[PDB]
Amino acid sequence: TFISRFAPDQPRKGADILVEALERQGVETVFAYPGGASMEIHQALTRSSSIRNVLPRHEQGGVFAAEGYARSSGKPGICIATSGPGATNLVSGLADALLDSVPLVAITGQVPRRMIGTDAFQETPIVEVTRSITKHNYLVMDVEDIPRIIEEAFFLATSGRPGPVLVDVPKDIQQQLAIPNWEQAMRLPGYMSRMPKPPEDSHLEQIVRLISESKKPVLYVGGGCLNSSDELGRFVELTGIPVASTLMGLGSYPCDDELSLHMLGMHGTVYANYAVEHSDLLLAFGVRFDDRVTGKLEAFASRAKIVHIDIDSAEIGKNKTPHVSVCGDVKLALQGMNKVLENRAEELKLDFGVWRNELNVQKQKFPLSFKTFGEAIPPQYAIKVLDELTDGKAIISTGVGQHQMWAAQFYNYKKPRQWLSSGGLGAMGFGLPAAIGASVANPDAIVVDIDGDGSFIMNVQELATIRVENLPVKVLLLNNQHLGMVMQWEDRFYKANRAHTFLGDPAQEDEIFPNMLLFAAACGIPAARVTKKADLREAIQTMLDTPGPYLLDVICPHQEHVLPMIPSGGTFNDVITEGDGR
Amino acid sequence: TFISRFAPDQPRKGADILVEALERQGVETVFAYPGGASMEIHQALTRSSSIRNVLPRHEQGGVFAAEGYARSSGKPGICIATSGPGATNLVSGLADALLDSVPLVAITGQVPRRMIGTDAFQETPIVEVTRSITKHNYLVMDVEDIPRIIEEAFFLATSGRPGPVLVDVPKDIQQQLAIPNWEQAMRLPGYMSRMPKPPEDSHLEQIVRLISESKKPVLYVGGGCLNSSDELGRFVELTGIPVASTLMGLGSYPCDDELSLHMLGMHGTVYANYAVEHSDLLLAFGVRFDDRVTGKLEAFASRAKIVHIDIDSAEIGKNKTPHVSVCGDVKLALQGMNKVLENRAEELKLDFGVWRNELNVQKQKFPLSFKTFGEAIPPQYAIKVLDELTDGKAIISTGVGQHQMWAAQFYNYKKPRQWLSSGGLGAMGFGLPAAIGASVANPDAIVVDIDGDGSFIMNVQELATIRVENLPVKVLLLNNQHLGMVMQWEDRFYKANRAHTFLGDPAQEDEIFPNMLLFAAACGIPAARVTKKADLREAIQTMLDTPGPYLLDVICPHQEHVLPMIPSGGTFNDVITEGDGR
Amino acid sequence: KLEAFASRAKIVHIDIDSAEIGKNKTPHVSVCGDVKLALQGMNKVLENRAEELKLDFGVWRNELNVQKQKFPLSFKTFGEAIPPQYAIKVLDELTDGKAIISTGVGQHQMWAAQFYNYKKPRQWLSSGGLGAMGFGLPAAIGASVANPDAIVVDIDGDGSFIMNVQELATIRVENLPVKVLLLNNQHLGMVMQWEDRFYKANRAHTFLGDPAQEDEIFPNMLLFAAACGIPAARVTKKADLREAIQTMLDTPGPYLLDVICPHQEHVLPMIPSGGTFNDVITEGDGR
Ligand SMILES: Cc1cc2nc3c(=O)[nH]c(=O)nc-3n(C[C@H](O)[C@H](O)[C@H](O)COP(=O)(O)OP(=O)(O)OC[C@H]3O[C@@H](n4cnc5c(N)ncnc54)[C@H](O)[C@@H]3O)c2cc1C
Ligand SMILES: Cc1cc2nc3c(=O)[nH]c(=O)nc-3n(C[C@H](O)[C@H](O)[C@H](O)COP(=O)(O)OP(=O)(O)OC[C@H]3O[C@@H](n4cnc5c(N)ncnc54)[C@H](O)[C@@H]3O)c2cc1C
Ligand SMILES: Cc1ncc(C[n+]2c([C@@](C)(O)OO)sc(CCOP(=O)(O)OP(=O)(O)O)c2C)c(N)n1
Ligand SMILES: Cc1ncc(C[n+]2c([C@@](C)(O)OO)sc(CCOP(=O)(O)OP(=O)(O)O)c2C)c(N)n1
Ligand SMILES: Cc1ncc(C[n+]2c([C@@](C)(O)OO)sc(CCOP(=O)(O)OP(=O)(O)O)c2C)c(N)n1
Ligand SMILES: COc1cc(C)nc(NC(=O)NS(=O)(=O)c2ccccc2OCCCF)n1
Ligand SMILES: COc1cc(C)nc(NC(=O)NS(=O)(=O)c2ccccc2OCCCF)n1
Ligand SMILES: [Mg+2]
Ligand SMILES: [Mg+2]
Ligand SMILES: [Mg+2]
Repeated sequence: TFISRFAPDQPRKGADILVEALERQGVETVFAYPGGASMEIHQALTRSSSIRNVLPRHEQGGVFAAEGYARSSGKPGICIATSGPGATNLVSGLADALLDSVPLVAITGQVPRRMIGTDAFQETPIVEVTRSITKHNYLVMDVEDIPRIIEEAFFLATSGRPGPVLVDVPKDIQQQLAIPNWEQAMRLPGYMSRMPKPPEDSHLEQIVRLISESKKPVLYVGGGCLNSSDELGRFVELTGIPVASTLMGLGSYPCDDELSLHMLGMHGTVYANYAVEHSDLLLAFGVRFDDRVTGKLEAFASRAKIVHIDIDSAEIGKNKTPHVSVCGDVKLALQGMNKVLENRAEELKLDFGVWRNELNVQKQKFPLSFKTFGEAIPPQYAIKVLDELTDGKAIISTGVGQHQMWAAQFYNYKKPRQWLSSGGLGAMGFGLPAAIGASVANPDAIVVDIDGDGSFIMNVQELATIRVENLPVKVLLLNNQHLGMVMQWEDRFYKANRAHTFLGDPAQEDEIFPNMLLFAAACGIPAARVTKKADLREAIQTMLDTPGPYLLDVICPHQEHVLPMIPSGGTFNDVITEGDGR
Repeated sequence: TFISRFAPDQPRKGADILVEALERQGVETVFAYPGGASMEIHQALTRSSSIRNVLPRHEQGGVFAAEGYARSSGKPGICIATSGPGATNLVSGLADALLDSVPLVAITGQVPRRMIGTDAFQETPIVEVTRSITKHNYLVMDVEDIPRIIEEAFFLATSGRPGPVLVDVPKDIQQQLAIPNWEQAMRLPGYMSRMPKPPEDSHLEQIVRLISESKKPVLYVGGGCLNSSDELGRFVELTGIPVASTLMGLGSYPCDDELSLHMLGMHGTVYANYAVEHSDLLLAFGVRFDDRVTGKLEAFASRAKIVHIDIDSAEIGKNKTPHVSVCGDVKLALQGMNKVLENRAEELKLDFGVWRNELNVQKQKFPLSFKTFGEAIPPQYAIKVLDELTDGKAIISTGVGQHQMWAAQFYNYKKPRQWLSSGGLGAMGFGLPAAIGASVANPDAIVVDIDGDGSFIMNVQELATIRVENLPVKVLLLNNQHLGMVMQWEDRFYKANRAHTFLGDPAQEDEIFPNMLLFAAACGIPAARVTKKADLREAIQTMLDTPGPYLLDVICPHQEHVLPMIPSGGTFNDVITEGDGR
Repeated sequence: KLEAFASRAKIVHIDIDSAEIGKNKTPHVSVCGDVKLALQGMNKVLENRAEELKLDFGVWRNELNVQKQKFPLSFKTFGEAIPPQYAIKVLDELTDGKAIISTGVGQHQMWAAQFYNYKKPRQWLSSGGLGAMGFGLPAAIGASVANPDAIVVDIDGDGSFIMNVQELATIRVENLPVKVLLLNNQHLGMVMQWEDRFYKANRAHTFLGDPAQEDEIFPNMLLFAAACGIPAARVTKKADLREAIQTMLDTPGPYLLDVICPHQEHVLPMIPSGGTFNDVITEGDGR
């Protein structure tokens, strides 16, 4: 039972109604950078004893932090920005959150209402700009709507298919006095009317049926199962079906597990893509048949009965047509199928050990492999050591590129919400701020940003934030002086012709440039470099043992190539398994 | 007569047609950060001998660089980005360019056409997102349209009221072979049909008439006169009317000149706002009656016959209703009025010396003034010294906040395109990248980014770009450890209650944090700090004399307040002239 | 052509919508506000400074009254055929210029503009910007309900009239005294006129009658009126016109008068689209 800081009949500013609306939602943390159009909100925040502001150094930093907070916790992330350039600096964060179905509530100051449309100081039509890159947005036109709109935005951000919701609040509404009414009903008739119902046993039994009739089943698991870790585990033991996961699903099913095919898709393991190529039953739980995963669709699971369980009806049959479909919460579907399974255990007598054996042969012929050249540090090996020394218990955020694939391939996520990575938009500069949010959400966790030198520098300014907020963020910076992923494609398809993919200084072409250690020094963050594979393990141990934030600059030969690789739009028969830039 | 690198009958990739389309436009410089959806364009660029790519470290860096290039030269600035997060990182740049009427051509890679709408890898509907923050945009749907669309985008970006135009190019169009047709006509019937005609002498004579009938005339000059420096100078000598300028007009009329009222508006000089308050004839040339400038509109030039000459009919009578109006190029209007004036010189016998005297009394009672406390460096003084030691010849870019007002107030711009500053959006992080573009456009100029510590850090990563491109950018970093402008408003209107406006480290509350010198060191840029006013002049001299880029960290007491200040929406009678945060 | 329009005038534009000011022609002076106030203010100044001004434009007014005399609006009368212009003029005469006039769109609309003398505003109800056919009959229905004691006449054309002919049911049932002066030429006349001037009188679907019985008035608008119990009559001879219209006016309740007219008439004068004054057509028709 909530206790306000205002008399139930005492008028207060709209800014204060808005902060209390946040408190009544359970918010403890927001990422807010102040500006003229949001100064009132920032004053109202200083008056809240229960909400902490982490002030970033760039609003993109702020929104990416709110994403990290969300992805690492299952709570919504909250960023606040001023109008104009404040608001426009959130846009990559919003698009990112929408594509990965991450729950986010973005609040932006706006010019006073009478000023809207007039090309006023620091005005941009942010509700127009973001309409196609948010799940929903709002322009508050009256202080009386603040309670109801905040409640609707949280409800839309976190229910159904989660995603970002943006609320534009004009400065004059922030200043208007009023007495909030917290009993207002929500105005979401259609949306609520279309929320999926719990699954019918009609559909659930038909699936358990198809399982027993099948000889080569594969689970195809994605971001939609991140709240189903236990149900999915139970489901796997009652059926012993092997588990392939998407980039977003990592850690739903434990990475180090005998039944685990690891990740599928363009950079999936040879065995996981094999399982799908030759399966007869494909259990697509919480996935969206993305082109990174399917390649040529006609070729994808070309001879499988496809069971698609998704909470968003628009996803069902959108790229691949399922045989069976179930529009609902995969967590419920698993709970129902698990009852049927355990009960009808005997009549079913489920044993796929013979299919599991065909795959463990591929798993043995074609494991993920890396070369070690001289004393040069292999990035794959560095991640593997980080896994070893953290006992697979760290929260890992990443940038985008080769280092991201390696952090996917060579770290064993045990639980969901350990892996924080931009999958759909693929936004560089995500790693450092996302670690900031994950740390604040998980103050006792090991938090490591496995970053690349291009991605890392894009939001390097957030090192100030880490230092000032005294967050124990570790940065494992895999440094190859290149935009490596674009470099790799230059190698395969453009005859290694380099078009602006080198990040160092051509004049001193053999010096590590820039010197990330000095970036850390500028913000008072202990840091070290390491070049010889011999020194790697003690280097990483040092990073882990040194209390507080820490940057480790890990130098790596740039000619590495993420493998395997099915070229864009290809089939399994096109999978590249060998080669690099040498 | 252009020479292609391809036979006139030889098919080439769409990417190559696009680069040649740029060459045929005169482009020599582009700011492009490569990604998957634009790799083809980057390969095509490496094949051009006449186009240089400055690779930034963040696409916001790239677009702000293209703005700097444009604003410092009068040529269009060209940035290129990949799809998805590349494109969304341009958005603040586009909005900025649109609000300041800066000519810009932004090219973004897009997913292949067949993929559009499918939530494909790194897809965002950028044409939707940017429609309201660009002058116009395009989604190329066929390689045959590349010549015509590039020609239309440059023509729209640079003609009329200049602004940003964005061209989205799907990856498959970049790869398609074709034979360009460079003779295609442009499809802009309506736009071309509505281009203003040259001014009629009917309207021009009526204005010169109103001048002779008037006793207290004021010129009100803005960004629209940046190509009219000579005509406007001539016009001022034939009439001796005093000249007030907006933030965007600085340097149209020379800052150090007896007839110069300097800048008007919310932080305008007391005398310039006085001239307007009490004028009877207001010559509004190339301005848009912005709220920063007018305050309460009914009070603005409340007793003046208002003559508004603007090239955009939508601006005329949009906030203040003119008596006379002229929709056309102010440069022509000046050339016409100058003929009438010089001819009818005798019959007119124009002498405003008595009004000019009333103003030179205000100019003497209420000049811009700053205090000097002990040995603490006053920011105003540092800018004045920079002016002295550069002889008013530097190109000055800035961030946003107090330091921006000071760079406006205490530097004497002699010509237009010396002052590069975000006026309408007011986007922090603009200064460093804008200096990068201005330097590349003006390789023999002194280029100085007068920046604040909040703004500077937002795009600190572009120091890598400065170093690698061996650009002689000087950074005069005015450091007060605060978001000073929001701090100032906290002081006046919120009882100095600080809500997240302190940028240093609360734990070591008296150390300069971060240490910008180490940011410079990381990128191999010579740097120094300075704290004592005694050392300032030799410090700045050093920065200027040291070849190549250079950062000077100038420490400043934070309690300074930009003055004078007419509070938002006020009248002249409300002008604050005294006070700070002490 | 805008460049040609008032090419040598100081233009004063008083409009209540700022978006209209300088949108197609650039004024010298502008005033964004209610023209009613602007007139009240200028009228005070005028009456006060009457003497110092000594305003006399009689010499310009004379230059124009010469044009007004050389080039008045004119129509031919062929035999006993009813000229539409004349029928409207008679309606004006017999109503004393006091009727509320709604119209359809086309030639008949221009004639109702040219040959009726509106004395006050809100007497003339006509679709000007969209130019929507079928507007006349329903618009008269609304005007009648708003002005139950007024003479209400829908000066309509046979194409426009039929488009919303169903509203005759409404007139009858609501017992509205709507009079219909239907100028009938069996053609989409305005498109016909343009066919004549610019397409060599080649007819593309502008004939509204029955090609099989090519000389019978088709349809028979009198029966449309009969279906809804509205008294109606036709008239073909100019001799019978004045008594016909008088009958329509004197018969209480709604009434339809079908006025047959030679179709070769042309609304004049005409400045062709996008032209200047120097291009004004003043003579000619479809004969
Ligand atoms: C450089 C790079 C390379 C990449 N290559 C690969 C690759 O080789 N393999 C790969 O897998 N990815 C790859 N991607 C990532 C990729 O583009 C997509 O982000 C990923 O494939 C999609 O993950 P997903 O299918 O799990 O769907 P998500 O984006 O995780 O969406 C979850 C789905 O589940 C649904 N859902 C959500 N909640 C529930 C619920 N409670 N119940 C039921 N359904 C729910 C949503 O409606 C949606 O359909 C790569 C990314 C990058 C940057
Ligand atoms: C912190 C801060 C404080 C500020 N305070 C002030 C202040 O005190 N004073 C101030 O002046 N600004 C101030 N501003 C800047 C402000 O918000 C606007 O950017 C500025 O007032 C508008 O400049 P402008 O009127 O010249 O119009 P611009 O944005 O420069 O537009 C130019 C105008 O001229 C027209 N035009 C362009 N080319 C031509 C041509 N060839 N012929 C004719 N017309 C043409 C365009 O159609 C447009 O109407 C401040 C900004 C910030 C960030
Ligand atoms: C904001 C932004 N701009 C450009 C991008 C386009 N991409 C990529 C891709 C995969 O999306 O292909 O397009 S990955 C990549 C290069 C990675 O830089 P690194 O981290 O230092 O090196 P690493 O060795 O790969 O680990 C670029 C330039 C992007 N996604 N985001
Ligand atoms: C991307 C962005 N985010 C927030 C902004 C809102 N504003 C400002 C304003 C004037 O627009 O009022 O809103 S100015 C300002 C603080 C200036 O930081 P400094 O340069 O280090 O210090 P200085 O001492 O003022 O020189 C902020 C936070 C902005 N415009 N852009
Ligand atoms: C819904 C609709 N459809 C077609 C139209 C296009 N126009 C016209 C115009 C002037 O807009 O030129 O386009 S006028 C006209 C023909 C008039 O038919 P009439 O009333 O019986 O004959 P009258 O002898 O001209 O009085 C047509 C077909 C229109 N405006 N509205
Ligand atoms: C230098 O200018 C500053 C600086 C600071 C710190 N704050 C303010 N505040 C206001 O201008 N408030 S405003 O009156 O409501 C207003 C009036 C008109 C258009 C937009 C408005 O608000 C949004 C503007 C940014 F806030 N202005
Ligand atoms: C890791 O994935 C990478 C990495 C790199 C460097 N490049 C590519 N290129 C393609 O995917 N080209 S694509 O086939 O036309 C394509 C297919 C589907 C959706 C979008 C597509 O393009 C835009 C994607 C980004 F480019 N993919
Ligand atoms: Mg790298
Ligand atoms: Mg500062
Ligand atoms: Mg007709």
